[PDB]
Amino acid sequence: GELKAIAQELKAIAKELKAIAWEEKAIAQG
Amino acid sequence: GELKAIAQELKAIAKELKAIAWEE
Amino acid sequence: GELKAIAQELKAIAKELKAIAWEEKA
Amino acid sequence: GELKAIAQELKAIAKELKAIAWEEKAIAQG
Amino acid sequence: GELKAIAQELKAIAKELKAIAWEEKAIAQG
Amino acid sequence: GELKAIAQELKAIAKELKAIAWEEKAIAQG
Repeated sequence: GELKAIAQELKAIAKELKAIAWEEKAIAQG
Repeated sequence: GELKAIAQELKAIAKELKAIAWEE
Repeated sequence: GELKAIAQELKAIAKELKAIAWEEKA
Repeated sequence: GELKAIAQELKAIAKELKAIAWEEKAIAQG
Repeated sequence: GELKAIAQELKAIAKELKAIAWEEKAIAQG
Repeated sequence: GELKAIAQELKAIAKELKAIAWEEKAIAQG
């Protein structure tokens, strides 16, 4: 169903945001 | 239906965040 | 309907993220 | 009720992303 | 209800994006 | 239920945005 599809996209979005934070952390260090 | 439309916009959102994560 | 309104705001959000992603960096 | 409240928060989110885009544009142009 | 919980998380999300816009502004002006 | 799952992913998204705001702050300050 579509509510499950929505939850799955939000999970993917959280994962991408986590990756963005991790990359920014490297920039902040350097 | 609108729930499908919502899921499709979230997919577009994930795609652009994936580009942001990747770049630079 | 409010579901349509939600879909329309998410479309606007995708569009702003597309602009953010694809603005050429200095 | 709550679906309207959700729509209103998404509008606020779009507005903040527009501000982010505007400031990144300024970073790019400095 | 969970719809209220969703609205409350979107409010938190808007608040974090406002913080991000302010920090991009600091980068632009810094 | 899936509405709860959606709320939980939005909570994760708020947390990652908080991390991004922190890292942008770190970039702004060197």
